Amino acid sequence: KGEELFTGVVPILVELDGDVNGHKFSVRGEGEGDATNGKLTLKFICTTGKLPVPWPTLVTTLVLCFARYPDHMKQHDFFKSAMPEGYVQERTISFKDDGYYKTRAEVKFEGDTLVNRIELKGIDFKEDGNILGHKLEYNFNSHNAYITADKQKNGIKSNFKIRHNVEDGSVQLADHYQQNTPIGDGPVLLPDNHYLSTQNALSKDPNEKRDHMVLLVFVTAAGITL
Repeated sequence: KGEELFTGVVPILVELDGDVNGHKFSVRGEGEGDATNGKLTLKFICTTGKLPVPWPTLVTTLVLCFARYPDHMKQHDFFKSAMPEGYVQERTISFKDDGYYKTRAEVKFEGDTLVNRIELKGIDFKEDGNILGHKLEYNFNSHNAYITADKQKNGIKSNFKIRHNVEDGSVQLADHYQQNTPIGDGPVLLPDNHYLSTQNALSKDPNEKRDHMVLLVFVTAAGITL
């Protein structure tokens, strides 16, 4: 019955408290999600000043319950099925030849707003690497994220690799491990193997003075026939 909460446009709040090689920061984002179209429209603000990492490295951390699942795949939508109680999403992001992110987030309804509250910790980054050295382009490539059921924990797992464009023409790989577990006790939908096709577009607000990122996302599920 959780899917009924996403038939219209839903406001979103995202809050992230981060710590990368000791550099603390906070990010606040607001916008709306349209699950029927698989669309996200958000604006994120660094409320502590300058962001110590490039904005593209936070995109995957900064609400898969807004993915557009086809009609023949509705029975495989774990993320909506756990709502409104929500789910915990935990990740390890390992940047090739550099440090790693450890994240824990809670995604659930607070009132009528879908809220994603995240804690991030970054360890073992190189000072002149592509991340702390701010050598990544302000863009994003389209990707596919593969979903697998975790029936022993009543949740799901996801694994994928993000390709970050580097300003010198090279590519910075970021390997992603993900696990999700429901917060409540109600029944959830445990899916067969499938993937989420995701596209992102990064831009800036010409009137915004704070360090920020304007983000439009399109997420669609695929990989199951019938």
